[PDB]
Amino acid sequence: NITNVYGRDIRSLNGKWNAIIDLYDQGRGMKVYRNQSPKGNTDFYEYSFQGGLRLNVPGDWNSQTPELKYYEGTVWYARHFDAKRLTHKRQFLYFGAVSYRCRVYLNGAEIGSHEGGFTPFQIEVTDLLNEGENFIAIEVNNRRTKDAIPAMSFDWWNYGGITRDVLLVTTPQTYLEDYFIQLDKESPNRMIAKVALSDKKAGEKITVSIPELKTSIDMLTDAEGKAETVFNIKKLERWSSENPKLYEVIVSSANDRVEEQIGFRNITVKGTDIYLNGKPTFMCSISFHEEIPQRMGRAFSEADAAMLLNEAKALGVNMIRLAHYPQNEYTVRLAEKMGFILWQEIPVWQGIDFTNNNTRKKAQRMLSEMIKRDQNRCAVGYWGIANETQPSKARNEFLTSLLETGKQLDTTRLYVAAFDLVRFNREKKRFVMEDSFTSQLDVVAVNKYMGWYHPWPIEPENAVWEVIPDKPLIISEFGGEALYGQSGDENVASSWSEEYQARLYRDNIRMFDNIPNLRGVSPWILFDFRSPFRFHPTNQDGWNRKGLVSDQGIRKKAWYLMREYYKTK
Amino acid sequence: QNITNVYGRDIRSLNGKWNAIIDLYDQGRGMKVYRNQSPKGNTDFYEYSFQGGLRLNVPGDWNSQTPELKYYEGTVWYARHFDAKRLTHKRQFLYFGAVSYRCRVYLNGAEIGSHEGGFTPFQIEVTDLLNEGENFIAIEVNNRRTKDAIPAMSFDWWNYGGITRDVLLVTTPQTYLEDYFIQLDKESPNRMIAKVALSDKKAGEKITVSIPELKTSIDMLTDAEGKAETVFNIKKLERWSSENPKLYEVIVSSANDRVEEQIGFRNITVKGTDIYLNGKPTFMCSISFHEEIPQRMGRAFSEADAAMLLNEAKALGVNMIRLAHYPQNEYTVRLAEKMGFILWQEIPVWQGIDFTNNNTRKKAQRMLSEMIKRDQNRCAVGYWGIANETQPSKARNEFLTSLLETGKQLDTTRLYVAAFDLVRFNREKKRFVMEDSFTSQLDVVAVNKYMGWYHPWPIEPENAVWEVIPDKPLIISEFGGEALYGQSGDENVASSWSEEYQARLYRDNIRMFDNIPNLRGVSPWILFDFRSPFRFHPTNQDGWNRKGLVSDQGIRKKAWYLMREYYKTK
Amino acid sequence: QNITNVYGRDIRSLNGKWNAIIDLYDQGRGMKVYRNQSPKGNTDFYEYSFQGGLRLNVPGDWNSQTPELKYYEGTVWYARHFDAKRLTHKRQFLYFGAVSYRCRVYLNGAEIGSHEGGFTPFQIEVTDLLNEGENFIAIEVNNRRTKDAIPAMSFDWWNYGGITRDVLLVTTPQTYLEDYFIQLDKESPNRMIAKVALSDKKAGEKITVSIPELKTSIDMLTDAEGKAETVFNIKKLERWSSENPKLYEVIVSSANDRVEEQIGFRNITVKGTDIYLNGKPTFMCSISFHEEIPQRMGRAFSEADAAMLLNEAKALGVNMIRLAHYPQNEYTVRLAEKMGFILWQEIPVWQGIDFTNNNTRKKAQRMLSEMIKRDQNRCAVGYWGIANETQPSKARNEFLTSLLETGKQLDTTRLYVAAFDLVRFNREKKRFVMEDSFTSQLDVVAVNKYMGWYHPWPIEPENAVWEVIPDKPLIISEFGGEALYGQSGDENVASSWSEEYQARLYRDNIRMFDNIPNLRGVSPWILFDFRSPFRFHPTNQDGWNRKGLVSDQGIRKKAWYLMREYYKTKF
Repeated sequence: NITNVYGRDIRSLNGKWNAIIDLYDQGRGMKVYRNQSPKGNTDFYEYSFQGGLRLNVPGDWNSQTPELKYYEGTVWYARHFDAKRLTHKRQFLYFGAVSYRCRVYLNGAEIGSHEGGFTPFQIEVTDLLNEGENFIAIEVNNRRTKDAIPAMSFDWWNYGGITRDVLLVTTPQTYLEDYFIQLDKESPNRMIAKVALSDKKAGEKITVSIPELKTSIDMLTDAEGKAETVFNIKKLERWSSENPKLYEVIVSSANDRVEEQIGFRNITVKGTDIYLNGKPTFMCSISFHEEIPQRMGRAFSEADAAMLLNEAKALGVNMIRLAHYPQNEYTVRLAEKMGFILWQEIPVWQGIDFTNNNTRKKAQRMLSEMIKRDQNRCAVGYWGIANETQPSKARNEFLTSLLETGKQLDTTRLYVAAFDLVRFNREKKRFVMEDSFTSQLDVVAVNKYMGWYHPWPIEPENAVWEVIPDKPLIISEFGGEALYGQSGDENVASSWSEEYQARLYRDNIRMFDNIPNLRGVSPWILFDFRSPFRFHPTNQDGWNRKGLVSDQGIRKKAWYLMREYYKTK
Repeated sequence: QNITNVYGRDIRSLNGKWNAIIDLYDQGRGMKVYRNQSPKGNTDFYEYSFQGGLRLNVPGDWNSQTPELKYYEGTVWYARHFDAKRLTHKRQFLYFGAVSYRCRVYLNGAEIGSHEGGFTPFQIEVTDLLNEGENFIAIEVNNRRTKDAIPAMSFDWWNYGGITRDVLLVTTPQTYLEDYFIQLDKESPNRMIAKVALSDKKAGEKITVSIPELKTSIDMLTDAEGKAETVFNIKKLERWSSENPKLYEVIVSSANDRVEEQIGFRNITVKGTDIYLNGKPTFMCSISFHEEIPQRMGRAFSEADAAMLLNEAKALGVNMIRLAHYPQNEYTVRLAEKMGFILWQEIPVWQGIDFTNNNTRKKAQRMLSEMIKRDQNRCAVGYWGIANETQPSKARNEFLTSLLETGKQLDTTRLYVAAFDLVRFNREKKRFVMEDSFTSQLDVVAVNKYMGWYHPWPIEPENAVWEVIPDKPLIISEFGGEALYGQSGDENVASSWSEEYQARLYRDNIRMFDNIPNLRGVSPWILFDFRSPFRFHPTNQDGWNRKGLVSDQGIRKKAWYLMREYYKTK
Repeated sequence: QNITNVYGRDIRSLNGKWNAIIDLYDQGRGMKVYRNQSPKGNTDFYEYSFQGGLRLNVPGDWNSQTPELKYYEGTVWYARHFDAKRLTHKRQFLYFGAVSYRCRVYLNGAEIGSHEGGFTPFQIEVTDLLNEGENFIAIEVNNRRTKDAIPAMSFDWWNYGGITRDVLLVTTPQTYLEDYFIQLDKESPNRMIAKVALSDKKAGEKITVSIPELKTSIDMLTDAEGKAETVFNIKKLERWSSENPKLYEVIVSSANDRVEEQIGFRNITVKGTDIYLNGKPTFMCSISFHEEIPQRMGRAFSEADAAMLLNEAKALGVNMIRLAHYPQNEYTVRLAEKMGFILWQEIPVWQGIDFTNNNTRKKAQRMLSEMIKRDQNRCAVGYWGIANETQPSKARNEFLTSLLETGKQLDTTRLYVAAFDLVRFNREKKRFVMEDSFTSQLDVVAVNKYMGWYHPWPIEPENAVWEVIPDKPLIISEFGGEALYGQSGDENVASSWSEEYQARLYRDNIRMFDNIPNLRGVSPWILFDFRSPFRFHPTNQDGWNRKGLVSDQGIRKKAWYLMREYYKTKF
């Protein structure tokens, strides 16, 4: 899979695609991908890709027409386009994300497939493009199954469709495939530069430039085409939230050449303190889903990133948890430019089947797609392997096999997981937790909703945690629900009132001091978002109302409290 | 198990606007939303409510009520309050004409019943479970397609979910008339079977059947199983016929119970390759329609719906109605009886079904039994259908054979049929023939062929001769082709979706029908355009199988008049 | 003006899916979308097309076809292609059964006609205007409410716009029978009338009316105006009635033209406080319904629609149907005639419109003639109604009387009626009463009164005694109250919207009908729930006037049965 796809020679295939809603999964059996028209006087075809529904690409389909809102199943996307077959350079179809599973058909024939709706994938078509007009037809499916990631239930909407850019990539016949150019784990001056080619020949040479620095390394490929060196770097200005430093890095070779803006930093841990570069940093975070609430559909563009991140800005955060799945690159790249530390996880959690090994491979596969795509993102200071799980036999293996997979790819960043297992034993009047697996981590994250799902069992001021005192602690989810505009009694949870929410936030803030290892907090969540089991007809109406901003973009009373808390660090 | 003639009992309707929650990821059951919990403390809260939100009409599909529900598959929760009086003396039941496709019924916070299969009724006794005054009922209605269901993952009609027919409160005395079967013995123009059964199993209770119009009253007594049975003879009896549809006031009575019903009487028989209605050989001028009202894109459920569907069939001139691929509601059926239509009712078994699944054989057997038992006193029915087209196989033929065994143990007065798409043209005999030995155990053999449409004409229509099961009566139960109403196109081009092509196609099949010696009925597929999720052509189909002789808007196509004229010569 | 019996001519449907453009700002005419200009080359570009997007079904209202159109008021452009042969011998017309409310028609690039009023037909001859083969027709359809229209700014039903009835191309020979009127004379049970006209204002030409079943045939010839006419005796005549609705085959021949039609024959007469039908004094067990299919939220237009509406009325036990406040479509009327419903049909004038606008009087008159013209031969139409409830004044009395004159010139076989809501309880007399001199001019007086709904009971029902117009026959043309099917409530609480309250209402009103000496007809408002934009109650109404005996979903309410049992006691 080709890294830094946006530095390459790309033609976008976004726009209006013809579509067929295929509820009974009959289109394949009818070979709709051939796009047949009646030839004679006796033949006919009960479908067509002209003059009917057209869906916007990129996007979810659910927000595009009200009939599609709850649609699960197969939708056929199709499109004509123009290619030119090339003597010299090769060509690939590239997909940012297709939710959830798909089959790609170019000119009447299956050419590839993929599963997992948040990670990119590509198919080569150098020897497949007809010259001039081509016909591309994709069957996108989002049916929930017990063996998927995520599985049958999850607290967000099952958006289907081609949810990110469709790109035609052109590369020279022997191109730079992957590279990994980042600053060493614990040391601030030692630089790694792993690079790989497309062809596998020894003796080809690879060179890494940084012209702002006065640095330029050469290396020779091995038989597998890969090159790996480690070297010293000089007047190096490390990326931070304060100044988001990104240099212009250049990789070149025989006949390929990529430019990427890349930054460098050390993030590590000893004891219960998290060190960005030199200084120990407190993580003043926020999460949000990949979703623009005002149009009730997936976020997919540069403009969408501006809106989501420019609100995280005004709230004054230094970190961002990208919810529960890898989000798109416009968001990730724009957060790196602006200064947010990033945490990015795969949608693994208790609802996954830890029995099934095919799902363990899917998990390891998705983790790798995540780590690979964003391996050069100094903003990403965390990799998440799971949200709330419970300690079991298959669980501990499953997750350890995920750190196994991940660590074989990148040990610069940290491996966190979230837990919902803080409990209140009465005898000691404090909040404990006992889970053996927590040792294998770097940071530990707790999801707890004090004064929402968990009624305060003692005064906040006095409520103290003894949860895993050895490693640092991030509260990755807390908060509660409120409908913007709804007033009510600040002592009544079910009022769904900005008053009660703001008081839930007051009580929680006063609880944070009562634990010594908190090195960050993150409210769930920045914006109200769509979830299919938020059934309350007048309070929820399909929305998880825990956001600090309502589905209409307007800040709740709790938001201004969190602004003030973050201003003081 | 099931109370016959429900609309002759002490009934109150629970129809109306029920409160509704769409439950896409099926979380409602675990949250126990059927408990109807309201917050009462300062730390309480529930993420559901059955007040202030979506309300769905009952009865009806949900698909046509809101555009978000048009393609909705999954669970929808229906709920409402109702008042009831806990009657010291009597018994009270809940009765569902149909809930599609599967459901769990909860009353006052407690599960009390379930059902699978979306076209047949079922009931739950609630005598001991009702509060006095306000009661609350929640129903988990689900329509997810599964491999083991009937139908299964794919079928040529829309997957309408909901409480599609009446919800009834039935009051009966503590010992009530549970069931009765009163029809002419077959063949026999004036012998009357009368099987009757009480609810308690008690010996020697009196039971009376009267037909005051025929000055007949007949007394009997229960056997240990509370069942009674008598044959008797009857004179000056008019027999129900498609020509004049006579029906009789019939009264069943016990010590405490009594129920009235309009029942007619007839004999339908086969001899060789002919079908005999009340002695006279008769040719079945037939049509089908789905249980659907095309102008609103929803299921049909009322007396008014019945009239609209059935008066369009009367206007065509037909004497028979094939009720699609499933039993339809009691309104449509009893209005057809009143208006003199012969009825064919089948269960949605076809090739798609999983025949290697014993529970699926049992599910088919229970559906065919619910169908037969509900309509056993409807003299208008002369054909129990057991399957649409199915390919031979050991697993299939044991299956279908077990459908015949199940029916005959309930009913022998009506004909049994199944439909077959195994008609083939070999160039050798220059004929149309069919290789299937299951046909031996059918009374009538139905065939679905679409010449000039799915299967284009190899030989000229006037030269198309048929050698299909030539020792039995043969009915073409499906044929036709598609047309968008109003669209003019070239008479010769099938893909034109023109009315003019569909007329010519119907012209040609009229020819073919004269070359078919054992042919004793035809039946266009279909009366109205209907909804189907794999008819994708954006501009000619848009979700419609345009094979109707009438448009989705209810305008008659060119081909409709040809069939009216074919049907006047009969 | 309008060719009689369009459905018995040489006709050709133009129904089916047309392409549409929603013209919110009425910028369509300014850019001449009716020319269907496609771009020529690099310079040309056009901001409109008539293929590729939205298609509206014809016939129908646009409101029920897409939710974006439910409330839409403005111009919608309908257009389509169609083929045609130019026949020099024969002539050809476009016939619109109804376009609501107003429209301009645009053949092949230029306007060719217009019409105003959305419940009655019109037509345009096109003979010398058709191309050969491809013809293009665009229709600018508009439903903006106005102060000077009939109806005007407010009315108690949905403002359905669009091409709501059939659209036909009709062929007739160059000279044809443009019109005929053939009905028994008023009062007399065996003498028939037989008027005919022709396109050519030509003397001498001969017409031959004849009805095979009664072995009776008559010849006649035209005056200089083309209009023949005679009266004649006819024998063994079976007359049309509710119990036995005899229609007859009627053939009429000219030189080059011949038309058949089912027509029956009956006598409708008022003598005293009594309505007489074929001499028989008869009580009108009536009901009304709008031209609407509730489950679909749309106008009716087809035979299927008609059968659903009329089989629900037959089930209830009625001999009469009041077709609500406007003339309805020819399918409904004609099938009602075949089933045996006496029909009352009226125009939508009532207190709302501007009686001081002589121009609006002209519209009212042109609309009453169109209604009377189209359905001249419908022996089941027993009543023309000129107005729903209106209140006395100089301009009103003038406005109404002129309509009575307009009509009585065109027809005197049927009763004329109007509705009134002026019945007050006089506390002194303890009686229900009305004074209104204009009533004397009517054959029958209709009253709208909602005792126990709009007007709470001032006296116990069995003591409600009417002395309303003691000398004319009285018909209570509207009464009733609202209920939401399924909703339980206190039978004493009218805001409960409960079937229980609406049944009590109906029992109480039934009881009052025993106390009205000149009562010769009752007629519930209404059969089905129907749409109206000021029935606002969010959970009781939701845009439904809930006064139907049958819900918007087609299920009978508890009141439906009391009226059934009431009608069985009137036979």
